[PDB]
Amino acid sequence: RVAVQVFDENLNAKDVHLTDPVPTGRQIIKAAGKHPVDDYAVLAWMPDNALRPLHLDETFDLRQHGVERILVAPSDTLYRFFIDGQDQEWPVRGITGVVLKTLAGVDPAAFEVFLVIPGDDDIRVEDHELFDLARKGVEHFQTVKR
Amino acid sequence: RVAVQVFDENLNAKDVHLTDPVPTGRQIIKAAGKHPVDDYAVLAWMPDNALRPLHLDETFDLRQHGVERILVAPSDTLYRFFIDGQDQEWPVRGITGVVLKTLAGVDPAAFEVFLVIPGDDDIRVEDHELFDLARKGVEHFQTVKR
Amino acid sequence: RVAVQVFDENLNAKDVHLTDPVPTGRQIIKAAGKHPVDDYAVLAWMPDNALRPLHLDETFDLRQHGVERILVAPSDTLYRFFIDGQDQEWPVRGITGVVLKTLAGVDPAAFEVFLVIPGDDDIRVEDHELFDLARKGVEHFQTVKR
Amino acid sequence: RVAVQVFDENLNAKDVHLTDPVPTGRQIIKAAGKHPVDDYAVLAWMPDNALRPLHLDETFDLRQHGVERILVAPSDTLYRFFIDGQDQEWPVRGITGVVLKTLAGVDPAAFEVFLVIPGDDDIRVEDHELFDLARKGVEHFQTVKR
Ligand SMILES: [Ca+2]
Ligand SMILES: [Ca+2]
Ligand SMILES: [Ca+2]
Ligand SMILES: [Ca+2]
Ligand SMILES: [Ca+2]
Ligand SMILES: [Ca+2]
Ligand SMILES: [Ca+2]
Ligand SMILES: [Ca+2]
Ligand SMILES: [Ca+2]
Ligand SMILES: [Ca+2]
Repeated sequence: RVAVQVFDENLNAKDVHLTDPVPTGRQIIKAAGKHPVDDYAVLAWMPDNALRPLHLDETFDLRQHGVERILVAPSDTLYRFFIDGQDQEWPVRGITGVVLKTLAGVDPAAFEVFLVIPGDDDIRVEDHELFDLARKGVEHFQTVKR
Repeated sequence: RVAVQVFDENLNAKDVHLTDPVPTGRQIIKAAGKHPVDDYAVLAWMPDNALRPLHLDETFDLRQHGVERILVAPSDTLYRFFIDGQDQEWPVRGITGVVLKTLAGVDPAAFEVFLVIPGDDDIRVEDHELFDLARKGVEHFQTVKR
Repeated sequence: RVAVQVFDENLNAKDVHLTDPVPTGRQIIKAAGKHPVDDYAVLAWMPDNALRPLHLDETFDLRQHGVERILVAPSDTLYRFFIDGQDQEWPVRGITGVVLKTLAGVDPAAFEVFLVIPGDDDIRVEDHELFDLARKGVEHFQTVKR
Repeated sequence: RVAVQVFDENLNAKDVHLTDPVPTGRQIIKAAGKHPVDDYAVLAWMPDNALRPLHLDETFDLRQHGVERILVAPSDTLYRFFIDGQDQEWPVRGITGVVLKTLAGVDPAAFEVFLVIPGDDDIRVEDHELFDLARKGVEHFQTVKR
C-alpha cells in the first residue's frame, strides 16, 4: 500500500494510501474522496516544485522512494503563471501569497512575492492575500528577499 | 535533424526541423518562430489524440519513429473539456467543431459534435462554429454519428 | 454469527444472520431462503455503491467491521448500465428511478435521474417509474439536481 | 512490461503488453485498442476456467507468475449459464460449442456439449454451432464424453 500527499488550493497535505502501485489520475481522485471525477484537476507536484498536470488515464508511478505529492482541486480551467522563472498552471482562479512562496521554495516569512509588471509598479501579494489569476495575461511572480 | 508538426488552434500542421534530438518546450517555441516564449502554451499531441501540456523546461524526446505532433498557441490559461470521455486542455478560449471532431479521431463530415447537457437539450457545434470554452464548468463533448 | 443485509430489486433491506464468517454465494442464497439457487443472481453492494457480481462458489468475507450489503434477485441475465459514470449490472429487467438515485448515492427527492441520449432529448425516469433496461445498448443514467 | 492474453467471443488469444503492473479494466480495454470503453465487457478468465467480470475501475494484479487471461467483448448485457456445474457469464448473445467445451476444460473433439433440459431431450450444440444464450432461463450445459 503506497502513500501520497493529496494537497488543495491552500497546499494542505493529506496522506492517502493506495493499493495500486501505479494508479491513474482517476484512481487518485477516487482515493481523495472527491466526486464527480470530471470536475477535479490533478497535478503532480514534482520534487523541483513543478506542477505538471496529470490526466484521468495517465498513470503516475508511485513505486519509488519517498511519498509523492499530488494536488487535486475543483477546477474547470488551468491558469498559467511564472513564479521565479518557473512555469506553472494553477487549477483554481485565486492563489494566496503563501502558496506562491511555497511553490518558489522559499521561506514565506523571509520573502515577499511580487507580481512583476515591467515599466510599472510591481504588486506585492501578501501572505494570505488571494491574488486573482484570472487577470488577462500570464502572471510573472518573483520572490524578493524581505 | 529531427522534424515535428507544429499545430495551432485551427490544427494547421507546420513541419519544423530541430537539431536537438531532445529539445525543451522553450526550444520548440523558438523553433516555431513565436515570441515572446512566455505567452505561448505548448501541448504534446499524443498518438491517442491526448493533448498533454509541455513546460518550457520539460524535454520532449523526438528521437523516436515518426514525426511528433506539437500544438503551440498564444495562451494565458488552459480550459479543460471532455471530448468522447477523453480529458483535454485547450490553450485558446474558442474551439471549432472541426477541431473537436479531429481530436475525437472521427470524420468531421460523418459526425456531429454535441455539448452534452444532462437533463437539457444538447448544443450541436457546427464544423466551423467557434464554441467558447470560457463557459463556466467543464465541457463534455460527444461526437454522434450523423 | 455475522449479519448481512439482503436486498431485492426494490432495494428493500433484510437482515440475515450466518454462522459461516466467509460464506459463498450459494450459502448466501440459502440464507435468503430463495430456491432454487441456480435461478438467483447475487451481487455484493460495495461501500462505494458498486454492484459486483458474486458467484455461487466465490466466497465473500463477512468477518469485517459493519454489516455487508448483498443484493439477491431472481435473474437469468445481468443488464449493464452506467449511473453517474459508475458501471453497474442490474440482475432484473426493470429498475425504478428511486433505485437508480439510491445507487447514485443522492437524495431521491432532491435529484432527478435522466437517461442521457446524446444529440436527443434525455428521458427523465420518475421515482417509481420502472424503466426497462432491456433496451438495446448500455444505458447511461445521470442524476441532475432538481 | 507485463503481458496478458486478450480473448474474444471466439476465445482467440491476443498477447498485449502493459507497463502498469496493476491496471484497471479501463486500462485493459485501452490496451486492447477497442473504443469506446463503455461498450465493452471485460472478464478475468481464472485458472480454473471461471469467468469473473471485471469493472472499469477494478484493478487486476498482473504482477504474478504466468500470463493472465482476459476476455474483452462488445457487450451490453451478461448472460448467465452453467457449464459442467460451473457458473459463468457470457458477455455476448451467442456462444459456440467449441467455446463451451474450452470453458469446460475438455477436449472439443472428444466431448459433446449438451444443453440439459430435465424431462425433455437435451440439445446437442455442435462445435461451430452458435447457440443463442438469449433463451429465457439459465442455461445448463454439460460435456458428455463422445
Ligand atoms: Ca495501476
Ligand atoms: Ca518593476
Ligand atoms: Ca492569468
Ligand atoms: Ca536537448
Ligand atoms: Ca469550460
Ligand atoms: Ca466458508
Ligand atoms: Ca442530452
Ligand atoms: Ca440495456
Ligand atoms: Ca435429459
Ligand atoms: Ca439464457
